Amino acid sequence: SLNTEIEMNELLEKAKKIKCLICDVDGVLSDGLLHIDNHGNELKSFHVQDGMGLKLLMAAGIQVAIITTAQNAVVDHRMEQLGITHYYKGQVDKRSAYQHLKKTLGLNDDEFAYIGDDLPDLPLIQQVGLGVAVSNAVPQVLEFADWRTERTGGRGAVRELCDLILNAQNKAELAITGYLKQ
Amino acid sequence: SLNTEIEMNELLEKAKKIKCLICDVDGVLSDGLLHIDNHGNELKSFHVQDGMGLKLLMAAGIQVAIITTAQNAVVDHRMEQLGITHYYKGQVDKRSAYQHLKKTLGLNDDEFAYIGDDLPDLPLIQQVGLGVAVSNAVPQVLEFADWRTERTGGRGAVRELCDLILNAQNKAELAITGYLKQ
Amino acid sequence: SLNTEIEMNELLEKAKKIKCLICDVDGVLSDGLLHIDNHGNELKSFHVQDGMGLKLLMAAGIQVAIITTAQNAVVDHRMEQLGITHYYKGQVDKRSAYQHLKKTLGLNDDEFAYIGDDLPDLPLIQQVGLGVAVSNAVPQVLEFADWRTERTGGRGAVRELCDLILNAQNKAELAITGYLKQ
Amino acid sequence: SLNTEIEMNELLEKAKKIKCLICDVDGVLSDGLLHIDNHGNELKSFHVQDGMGLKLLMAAGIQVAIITTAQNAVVDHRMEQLGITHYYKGQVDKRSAYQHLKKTLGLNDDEFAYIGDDLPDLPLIQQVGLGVAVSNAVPQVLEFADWRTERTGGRGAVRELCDLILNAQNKAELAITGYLKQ
Ligand SMILES: [Ca+2]
Ligand SMILES: [Ca+2]
Ligand SMILES: [Ca+2]
Ligand SMILES: [Ca+2]
Ligand SMILES: [Ca+2]
Ligand SMILES: [Ca+2]
Ligand SMILES: [Ca+2]
Ligand SMILES: [Ca+2]
Repeated sequence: SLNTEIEMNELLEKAKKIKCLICDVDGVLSDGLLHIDNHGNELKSFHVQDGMGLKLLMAAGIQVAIITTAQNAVVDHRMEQLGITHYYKGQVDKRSAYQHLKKTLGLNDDEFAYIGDDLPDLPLIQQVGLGVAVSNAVPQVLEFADWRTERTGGRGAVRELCDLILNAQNKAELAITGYLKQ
Repeated sequence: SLNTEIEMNELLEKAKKIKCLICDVDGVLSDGLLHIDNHGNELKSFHVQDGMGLKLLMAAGIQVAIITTAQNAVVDHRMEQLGITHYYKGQVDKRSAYQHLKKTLGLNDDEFAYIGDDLPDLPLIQQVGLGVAVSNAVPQVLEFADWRTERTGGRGAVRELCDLILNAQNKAELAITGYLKQ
Repeated sequence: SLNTEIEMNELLEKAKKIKCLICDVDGVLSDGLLHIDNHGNELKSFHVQDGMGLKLLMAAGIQVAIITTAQNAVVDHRMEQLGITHYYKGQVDKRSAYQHLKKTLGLNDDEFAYIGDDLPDLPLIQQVGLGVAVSNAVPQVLEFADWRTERTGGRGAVRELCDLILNAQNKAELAITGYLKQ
Repeated sequence: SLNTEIEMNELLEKAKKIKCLICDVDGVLSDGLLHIDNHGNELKSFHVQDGMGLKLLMAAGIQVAIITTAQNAVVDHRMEQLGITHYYKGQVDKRSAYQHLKKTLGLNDDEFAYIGDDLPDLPLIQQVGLGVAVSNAVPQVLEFADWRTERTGGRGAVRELCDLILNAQNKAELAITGYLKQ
């Protein structure tokens, strides 16, 4: 209809500006599960299509960052795997890490996207240019985000956002070409 | 309709009284799976939104307790992570642990909520003020509970109950504010 | 309708005779997944409601057995957890293990139930009194079984069969009572 | 309708020619998840029905190969379990491995099937006789494949392709017979 075209255009205009995507970890890059053993070892589960999404953004000159409440070494191992250097762990209130990232990169609020699932993500989701909820996000986060993914956290929701941004900016071909050559 | 309004109000009136939520572990705080390796190590998988749910109740002055048949050290590690001190392990029949918790806290039956999935939860679900079934509960538990969650165990069902209670008591803002300041 | 009543009765008459349930492991007591690490350690994931199902059958005097192609020690650890002594590992063709179990127990073919998901289960599913497919079974197994569960393997499908058998035989109350007293 | 019959026949004619199935690993033989622990150990999860699918192809004289970007030892352990000798790891661009496999086997492009989920699979999916997308594949891969499975990667999608090929070639009975005799 007329309304879905308008809304689709307004979303595309937000995504056209994006120079950095920020992700939360648990519930967004993961399914939300914390796997714990009898000895207290911990694991999380990440999805390969999301890891490819982040690598495609970076191949296209779009920066990637993480801001998480998680503190464990699983996060460090995953960030190292993906070559993500801008990341912040143990952040219970996330506003201060966002402001630090903003200073580091020199970007306007509207040049960030942020994808979240729970209440501590809410102020970042409302502040940035493109605030995104995974489909399994808590009710307030689904309510107040600019957009929500079809897929759930850890199942390709972050890839869906990566592809939206690349497509909006006509960088999808650049990204895969650049990725495949490294 | 008239009937859904009445029922919604009756549920809210139960939730308004709640001073302690009691959870079962396997099938409720987890998906129900027991992951076992070749050496007999075991793991369970918990969900971060449920862990946040429990922390929000506690930030709002609502106590949390666990009563489980599980005996393994996974449970202890998770309870320590969440700062939950009232918990009972290896309880095959759960009535005696409930009565002990009741004595410890000094609460009326109707000031407890209990969220369960299987037959040993049934007498507790029927006795407390707000007896809750996860959506994947066995048929009798779904039948006799006061309410059932939309979500399944380990996927945010306990968070859905936490949010119902906080919302009923107008403590949702208090809870997130209090959480974010620690 | 008339037809669903007939079929429901014919299924109940099969279940009334059952003196032993036989389960396959991978895909039936599990989701089907084999979790493998970098060092070749392996895990499988079992569901607590299915473990309770098997314990309820045994509390009601119904025997339980496993016949599996799996050979790894995960299976032994799980059987020990559940107190299941009649079980057969590494059986690629399963007919010979079934005949051995039949000799051991002294039962007629029609006093066995068998729940399976893949082609090597087919001859057992067709031979026993109550041959059952998990809902995620391969197409031929769904086709030729007497009945299929609503739930998938490792998610409570075996419990659904346990409850059908107990209900048919009016042993559900006996079973939970007997379980809760040990 | 007339159109679904034509398309079903055209798909069957592709599958009749197949002398080798090539699979990707992560997202195709797995759910896509990478499970990572605090020490950097990694696991993936494979599905037993897919492992049986591959063994049935091989019992019927159809070769199996893997081409993956994954480099970790999980892959080697799984290939050894399944007796798959033709496989290629760490391939970021996959075209060169395909050409090497083609030389090794002496087959025409149209005698290969390939099942994929992400952009680096696309040129192989378009080149081979039967290019297949798992149902959870990224949008371009779903778009350009000859066929897509109903099931998702790691949940029996590869088995669904194995069964299509065996059925098209009237080798399903040969395959199970041959499997069950080893
Ligand atoms: Ca989160
Ligand atoms: Ca906004
Ligand atoms: Ca339970
Ligand atoms: Ca009640
Ligand atoms: Ca099986
Ligand atoms: Ca039969
Ligand atoms: Ca892949
Ligand atoms: Ca093609």
